[PDB]
Parts: sequence; structure tokens; C-alpha cells
Amino acid sequence: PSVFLFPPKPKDTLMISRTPEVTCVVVDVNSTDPEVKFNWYVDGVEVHNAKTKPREEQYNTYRVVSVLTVLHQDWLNGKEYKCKVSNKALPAPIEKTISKAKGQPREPQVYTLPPSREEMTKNQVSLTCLVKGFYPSDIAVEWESNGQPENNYKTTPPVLDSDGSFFLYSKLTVDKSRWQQGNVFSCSVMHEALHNHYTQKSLSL
Amino acid sequence: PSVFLFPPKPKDTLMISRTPEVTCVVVDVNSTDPEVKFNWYVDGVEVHNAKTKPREEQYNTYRVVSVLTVLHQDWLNGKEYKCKVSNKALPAPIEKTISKAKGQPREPQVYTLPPSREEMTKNQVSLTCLVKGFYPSDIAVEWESNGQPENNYKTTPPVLDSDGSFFLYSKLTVDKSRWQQGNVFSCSVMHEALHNHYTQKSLSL
Ligand SMILES: *[C@@H]1O[C@H](CO)[C@@H](O[C@@H]2O[C@H](CO)[C@@H](O[C@@H]3O[C@H](CO[C@H]4O[C@H](CO)[C@@H](O)[C@H](O)[C@@H]4O[C@@H]4O[C@H](CO)[C@@H](O[C@@H]5O[C@H](CO)[C@H](O)[C@H](O)[C@H]5O)[C@H](O)[C@H]4NC(C)=O)[C@@H](O)[C@H](O[C@H]4O[C@H](CO)[C@@H](O)[C@H](O)[C@@H]4O[C@@H]4O[C@H](CO)[C@@H](O)[C@H](O)[C@H]4NC(C)=O)[C@@H]3O)[C@H](O)[C@H]2NC(C)=O)[C@H](O)[C@H]1NC(C)=O
Ligand SMILES: *[C@@H]1O[C@H](CO)[C@@H](O[C@@H]2O[C@H](CO)[C@@H](O[C@@H]3O[C@H](CO[C@H]4O[C@H](CO)[C@@H](O)[C@H](O)[C@@H]4O[C@@H]4O[C@H](CO)[C@@H](O[C@@H]5O[C@H](CO)[C@H](O)[C@H](O)[C@H]5O)[C@H](O)[C@H]4NC(C)=O)[C@@H](O)[C@H](O[C@H]4O[C@H](CO)[C@@H](O)[C@H](O)[C@@H]4O[C@@H]4O[C@H](CO)[C@@H](O)[C@H](O)[C@H]4NC(C)=O)[C@@H]3O)[C@H](O)[C@H]2NC(C)=O)[C@H](O)[C@H]1NC(C)=O
Ligand SMILES: *[C@@H]1O[C@H](CO)[C@@H](O[C@@H]2O[C@H](CO)[C@@H](O)[C@H](O)[C@H]2NC(C)=O)[C@H](O)[C@H]1NC(C)=O
Ligand SMILES: *[C@@H]1O[C@H](CO)[C@@H](O[C@@H]2O[C@H](CO)[C@@H](O)[C@H](O)[C@H]2NC(C)=O)[C@H](O)[C@H]1NC(C)=O
Repeated sequence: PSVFLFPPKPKDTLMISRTPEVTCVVVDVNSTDPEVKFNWYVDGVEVHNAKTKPREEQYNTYRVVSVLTVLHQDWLNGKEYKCKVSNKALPAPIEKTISKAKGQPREPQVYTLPPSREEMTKNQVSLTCLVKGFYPSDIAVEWESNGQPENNYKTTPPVLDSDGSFFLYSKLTVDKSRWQQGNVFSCSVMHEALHNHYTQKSLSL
Repeated sequence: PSVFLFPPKPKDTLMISRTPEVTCVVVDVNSTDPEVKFNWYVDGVEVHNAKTKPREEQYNTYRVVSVLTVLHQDWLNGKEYKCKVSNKALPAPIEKTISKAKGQPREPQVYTLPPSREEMTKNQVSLTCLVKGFYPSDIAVEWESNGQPENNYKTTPPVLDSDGSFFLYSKLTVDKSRWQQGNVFSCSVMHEALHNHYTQKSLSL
């Protein structure tokens, strides 16, 4: 018996449109009694609105999931979520808790950065978005142009900087021509320390 | 009994000045007979120049190390290194092998990138070095100025790009003044696909 507790995605907690969930995975439950109940605890008080997914025999044992929709404000305010798993004839229930990382939240700085001169000898070129000074590391970055989402972009993991804040870069790739004929590209950042959790910074020739 | 086999550091294999080593860690050896011999195999042929570190009782069992100096060309040419561990009364020796990642090596592109205009409102500023298009991901990046190594720099892990090559950024932090009063900063890259495994690209106001 091993129990794994997963947090919601940042984007899910930052946009009120989306639905943030905490999922409780239990695996390696002996096929003897694969009957298991879930007790969910939000900051002490128990809650009872957790969908519990139908058990599924893994090829090797059973694995089952309990899903709990969370309130955007609760998670961001730092309430602990507690997953108590109960199994008939199991010495004691297992308890796993989760909460958003603790620490002074801190607003990210977003600078857009055009390609180098030496890079203009290719047919693709690199538009850079630097995002730094933020805390916690949970963040979301996307490129777009003319309100259309962009594609050839990859974003580094957050890296821990020397002041305890985090930074990342995001690299967008567009053909020299798209950038050459003017054209405005745009780096989007989602983070709990921004106003309305969101910022645009743009970049053109 | 568990055996862990570790590769040399990139910088060790790329500079002939340095000494690249492959280390064989074996842990969880029952304290009954903590006597264990090592057999080293380079691309089939056995070698016999591996220093073997004196066994050490872990607080919990024994852990012992065998260190093998490697030839820069051997590792880069892709020879497999094989660690055969022998223990008296152990059902069969354990075999672990290691070699440099396979795949067409590919030369990194290095572009230096000055700060954004909007970043000039601070007293620190960010000088960026983008390194992309390289394969394998083993690489080494450092900043300097006037042949003096620099400091406030952090470098992202390599990220897998859409063409199968890798890229990273490296961010150096200097006070606005150092950058303002001219001054030339310099990003260094070490990689097996560069000539003499090394490149400088510079950056000034
Ligand atoms: C029989 O066969 C079984 C399968 O059929 C097999 O079950 C596996 O057991 C493994 C061993 O226990 C277990 O391994 C763990 O996996 C953890 C990661 O799991 C995610 O990523 C995998 C890919 O890498 C996926 O395959 C998983 O399904 C899982 O995927 C995540 O799933 C969640 C839930 O659905 C999902 O969240 C929700 O997503 C939706 C969208 O769909 C929304 O976004 C919701 O908002 C969101 O809530 C995730 O998005 C999804 N992510 C991904 C990437 O897919 C892995 O992290 C575990 O590592 C832990 O343990 C080791 C050992 O200590 C630590 O080194 C490690 O750091 C982790 O634990 C640390 O513990 C520390 C304390 O000691 C603590 O301080 C640390 O904080 C903590 N770590 C961290 C990072 O904080 C572990 O590897 C595997 O998941 C099981 N597979 C399945 C399918 O269940 C079983 O074992 C077999 N049995 C036998 C006997 O053979
Ligand atoms: C009793 O107490 C014992 C300790 O006293 C304890 O021993 C520990 O056991 C652990 C469990 O087995 C074991 O955990 C492994 O650790 C691996 C990483 O170890 C490095 O990093 C640790 C910090 O994160 C350090 O503490 C380690 O010492 C080790 O540090 C590295 O050391 C080497 C050798 O010295 C060094 O190389 C040399 O350095 C010099 C400079 O000094 C030069 O540069 C040389 O050129 C160079 O050669 C490294 O630089 C140094 N690095 C660092 C960062 O410190 C960890 O990677 C292991 O993970 C593997 O297993 C899991 C499980 O499957 C996988 O998820 C994981 O990906 C790894 O295995 C994968 O296997 C796949 C196949 O299934 C394969 O496809 C993958 O390729 C492969 N993974 C990868 C990434 O490719 C694992 O966590 C720990 O090291 C032991 N500690 C010690 C001190 O030995 C023992 O367990 C206890 N016993 C009991 C019963 O309680
Ligand atoms: C799963 O549970 C069953 C039942 O608890 C285990 O089978 C028992 O194993 C013990 C240990 O020798 C025996 O004394 C019992 O007589 C067994 N009973 C039955 C009904 O099989 C089984 O080994 C467990 N398997 C795992 C992987 O945990
Ligand atoms: C380490 O090895 C010793 C000896 O092989 C183990 O002790 C033996 O355990 C078996 C299993 O019950 C007994 O039948 C033997 O009589 C024991 N002999 C001695 C000398 O103790 C010991 O359990 C092993 N420990 C670990 C963690 O592997």
C-alpha cells in the first residue's frame, strides 16, 4: 500500500474559469480486499464532495483515485489538504497532506528580448522572454501573436536564483520573415503575485 | 546489494588538462562479508588501473567505491564502461555499464543578449547568453570579464527542443553601473561539437 497526493495545476488555481483538483492515488493494494474509503480534510475540517474513481485492477494489484475539487482562494491562501485512506484490515489509515509552498509571494518581472544580431544568419530566429524574481515557482508561460496562440516555444524549468526567487526563460521560434515584416509577438505570464494573476509583454522589430 | 555507476563530468572529458573518472558505487552490502572485488571493462577489454576506495561502514551496512580514470578520447568516441562487482557468497556478480549518450553530435550556437530596456529601472541588470542547437546535453557554461571569472550567474538545465537538439539560457547579473560604463562581459561554452571544445561570445553596451 502506497499513497500519492497530487496538487492542482497552477493554471487551474489562477484562472477562476478553471477547476482546480487535488487527487489522491493509492497503489499496491492487495487484491484480497480492494475496498478502500477516502477521508478528505481541508485545513482540519473534513469535506465530503470528493469524487472517488472506480477501482481498476493493475496488471501486476489495484489502484484507486479520489478527486476533490478545490476552491481557488482556499488553495492560494495556503490551506492544507489531507487525504486519509481507509482499508478493511489495514493496521491504521494512511495520512498524506499537501498545501501550496510557504514563503513570501513575490511578483515576477517580465522582459522580452529580441534575437541576437549573429542569429539573423538563419531562417528561424529566437525571441526570448525572461521572467525573474518570482516566488513560489508555480507559473505558466505562453506565447501568442494577434491573439492566436503560438507554438514553437519551449520554456525552461524554474531555476532557483541567488536571492531565493526564481527565474526562467521561454524561447519562441518564428521564421525570420514573420519577425522581419514588423509583426508583434507577445509573452504571457500567470502567477499568483501578478494583478489578475496575468501579464502581457510584447516584442516587435 | 545495489550498484550505481556514474559518468565523468563534461568539463572533465572536454579539457585534456583535467582527469575524467567513472565511479562504481555499491551499497547495501550485508555486513557479513563486506569483502568485494571490482572488474572493469572498457568496450569489452578488461582494465586493471581502477583505484578502489577503502570500505566504510554506513550507519545503517557497508558502501564501497571503485574509481577508474578514463581516456578523454575513449569516452568521447563512445566506448562502454562496464563495472562487474564480485562478492563472496553472492549468487552472481552484478554488471552495470555506462557510455556517453548516442546520437549525431551537433554544434551549439551561442548568442549573447543585452538586458531589456524595461529592466534598466533597477540597480542590477541581466545579461543573457542563449546556447541552442546542441547534442548531447552535456555542456558547461561560465561567465567572465577581463579574464576574471564571474559570479552572479545561474544557468538553466538543458531543455529538449522541438528538433531533438537542446538549448539552455545562462543569466548573469551585474550592477547597472558595471554594464553602463562600457565594460565587456563574456559567455563561455564547452561542448564536444565545438572546435577545441570551447567558444567565447562577448557582449557590451
Ligand atoms: C503495480 O503497477 C502500478 C501501476 O499500474 C504501480 O503504480 C506505480 O507505483 C509507483 C511507485 O510507487 C508510482 O511512482 C510515483 O509516481 C509519482 C509521479 O506520478 C505521476 O507521474 C507519472 C509519470 O512520471 C504518472 O505515470 C503518474 O500517473 C502520475 O501522473 C500524475 O497523476 C496525477 C493524478 O492523476 C495528475 O494530477 C492531476 O492531473 C490533472 C490532469 O490530468 C489535473 O491537472 C489535476 O489538477 C491534477 O491534480 C498529474 O498531473 C500527473 N502528472 C504526470 C507528470 O503525469 C512520483 O512523483 C513518485 O515519486 C515519489 O516517491 C519517490 C520515492 O521516495 C520520491 O523520490 C519522489 O520525490 C516522490 O515522493 C517524495 O516523497 C518525499 C518524502 O519522502 C517528499 O518530501 C517529496 O515531496 C516527494 N516528491 C516530490 C516531487 O515532492 C513515484 O515515482 C507510480 O505513480 C504508480 N503508477 C500509477 C499509474 O499509479 C505499482 O507500483 C506496481 N506495484 C508493484 C508492486 O509492482
Ligand atoms: C544505508 O545508507 C546508505 C548511505 O549511507 C544508503 O545508500 C544510498 O542508497 C540510495 C538508494 O539506492 C542511493 O540512491 C541513488 O542515488 C543516485 C544519486 O547519487 C548521487 O547523488 C546523491 C545526491 O542526490 C549523492 O548523495 C550520492 O553520493 C551520489 O553523488 C554522486 O556521487 C558520484 C560518485 O562519487 C559522483 O561522481 C563523480 O564525482 C566526482 C566529483 O566528486 C567527479 O566529478 C567524477 O568525474 C564523477 O564520476 C557524482 O558527481 C555525485 N553527484 C551528486 C549530485 O552528488 C540516484 O541517481 C539514484 O537514482 C537511481 O535509482 C532510481 C530508482 O530506480 C531511479 O529513479 C534513478 O533514475 C536512478 O536509476 C535509474 O535507473 C534506470 C533503470 O531502472 C536507468 O534507466 C536510469 O538511467 C537511472 N537514472 C538516471 C538518472 O540515469 C538513487 O537515488 C544513494 O546514492 C546511496 N547513498 C550513498 C551515499 O551511497 C543505503 O541505501 C542505505 N540502505 C538502507 C537499507 O537503508
Ligand atoms: C495478500 O493478502 C493475503 C491474505 O492476507 C496473503 O496471503 C496470506 O499469506 C500469509 C503469509 O504466509 C498466510 O499465513 C495466509 O494463510 C495467506 N492467506 C491467504 C488467504 O492467502 C498474501 O500473501 C498477500 N499478498 C501480498 C502481496 O501482500
Ligand atoms: C545478512 O546475512 C546473514 C547471514 O547470511 C543473515 O543471517 C542469517 O539469516 C538466515 C535467515 O533466517 C538464517 O537462516 C541464518 O541462520 C542467519 N545467519 C546468521 C549468521 O545470522 C542476515 O539476516 C542478513 N541480513 C540482511 C539484512 O541481509
